[PDB]
Amino acid sequence: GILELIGDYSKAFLLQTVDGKHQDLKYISPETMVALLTGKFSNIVDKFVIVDCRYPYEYEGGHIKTAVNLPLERDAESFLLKSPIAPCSLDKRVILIFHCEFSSERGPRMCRFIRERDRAVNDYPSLYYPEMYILKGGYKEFFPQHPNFCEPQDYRPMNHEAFKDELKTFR
Amino acid sequence: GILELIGDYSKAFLLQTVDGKHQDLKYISPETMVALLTGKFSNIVDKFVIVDCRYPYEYEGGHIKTAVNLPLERDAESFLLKSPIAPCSLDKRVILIFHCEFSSERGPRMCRFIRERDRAVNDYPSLYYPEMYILKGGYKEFFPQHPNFCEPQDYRPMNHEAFKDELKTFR
Repeated sequence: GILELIGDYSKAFLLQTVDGKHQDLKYISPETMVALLTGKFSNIVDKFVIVDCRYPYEYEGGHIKTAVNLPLERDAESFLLKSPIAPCSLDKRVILIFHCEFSSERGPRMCRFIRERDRAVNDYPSLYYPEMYILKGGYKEFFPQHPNFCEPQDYRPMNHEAFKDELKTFR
Repeated sequence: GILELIGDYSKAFLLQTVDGKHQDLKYISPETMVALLTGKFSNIVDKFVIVDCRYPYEYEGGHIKTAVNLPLERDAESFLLKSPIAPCSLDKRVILIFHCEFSSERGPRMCRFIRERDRAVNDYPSLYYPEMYILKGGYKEFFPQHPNFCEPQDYRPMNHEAFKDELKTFR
């Protein structure tokens, strides 16, 4: 029912979803992420942003193509809400996809934060980003199945030994 | 019952195990792999070999420390059975651990193959390698959790686009 309705209750979620940890959030599989990246929804989706919520060194060691790195809430808020990324056609959808390494904590968290700020600067139902998803499994599950959609085509875990300082510096 | 006994039915499996796909095989977690690598079983385990059953390009892009790359059955048979890696102390055990990228196919098969060859060159209960395990999740699960125990500290998936020919060649 209303379970499939997006942020402004105007319509159902466009993408097929899968079971995820957080019940209040919608999850998509690596496969759906590829379909989106290869234009299978080009007539319906006007724009989509992939928000890598991992820290800079993780992102720099290999991320999904076109993804933007926004680890801090102020960065995310600034990039997504200071100057709202509207559609080139008010008939088309704008979709946001969040993920981190495992898409367990940092990702889902950033997703809720943005929804809060979005509600704050709008007239209740209306949202700049009514449709948002979490990439299930994060980079850890996506990279090995579709390395060709990543760049550089590598993977640097948050636990990587050569960035322990950068890690706590970011904590 | 005999399910908890090793190949020659002489004693129980030394390492704690976890549920894995193949019921005929014993699986260990990344955590147990680390305990073994850091000497937590040095008084009981005389020697252990980690057999990376992935293809050379995968191995070269990042593998577990001390692991040997034996993708082909002839390589594995030659390295492990042409000149049996016996213990320095008869009281001590020799353990083998197989894994591939996800540890669902290549690794388990190599593990079964070696057990067959081992049975072939012995008097029934006896085996050169009575105790063997599968690293659950393979390199995919181990690398992100313990990158410091891998070298180079990177990850090259079997699907890495720049190695499509080598994959075919090895197929």
